[PDB]
Amino acid sequence: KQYIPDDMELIFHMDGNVNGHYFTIVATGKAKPYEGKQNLKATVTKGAPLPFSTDILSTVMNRCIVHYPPGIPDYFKQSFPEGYSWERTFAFEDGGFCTVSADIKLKDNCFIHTSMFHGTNFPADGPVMQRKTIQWEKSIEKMTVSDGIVKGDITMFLLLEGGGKYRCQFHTSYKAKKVVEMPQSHYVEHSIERTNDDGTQFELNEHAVARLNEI
Repeated sequence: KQYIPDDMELIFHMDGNVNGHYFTIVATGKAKPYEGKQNLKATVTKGAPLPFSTDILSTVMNRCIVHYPPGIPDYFKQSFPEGYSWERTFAFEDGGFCTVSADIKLKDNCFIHTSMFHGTNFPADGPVMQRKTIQWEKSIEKMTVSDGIVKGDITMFLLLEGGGKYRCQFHTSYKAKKVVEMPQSHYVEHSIERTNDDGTQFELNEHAVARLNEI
C-alpha cells in the first residue's frame, strides 16, 4: 500500500539551454521522503564545463522530499503511484528568466526525474554567466490551491562572491496526475547546499519541512 518508502533512490536526466548554451546532466541520489532530506551527485554529459552558475539548476534537481506533519495533507506523497509533474518560472532581478518543466515517476524504490530547462536574457557579466553565486539562501515557500492544483510561490536570493544578494521570484505549479486530498494553504521551509562543483560534476543536499502559521 505504501508506494514510497523511508529510503528512496533518485535518478535524474536534465536537458536544457541557457542563453543558447545547450547542456545535459545526469545524476543519482538518495533521499528520506518522510524526513524531507535528500542528496545528489550530478555529472554534466553535454555542454561541460558549465559556463553558468549551477545554482540556477539546483532547485530543479521534488516536493515528496518534505517532512509533512499530520494535519497537513501531503499532495506529493498522495500523487503516487501515478506521480505528478511541475512547471516553474524563475524571474531574476537582472532580467534573467528561466522556464523549467519536470515529470516525476516512481519505479519501486527510485524516483525518476525528467527536467527540461530554458534560461534567457542573462547578462554577460552577471553573477549567473560569470558563475559568482555561492548558494541559495534558506527559504520558505508558500503553497496555495489554485485551479484545483497546488501552486508554490517563493521569493529567493542567491548569495554572491564577496557578499550581497541576487533576488529571484519562483512560481511553481504542481500537477498531480490523479484525484488526491487537497491541502490547505501552508508553507514549506527549504535549505539547499551545493558542495563540490568543478564545472562538470557537483554535489547537492537539501532539507525541507512543511509547516503551518502560528495561529
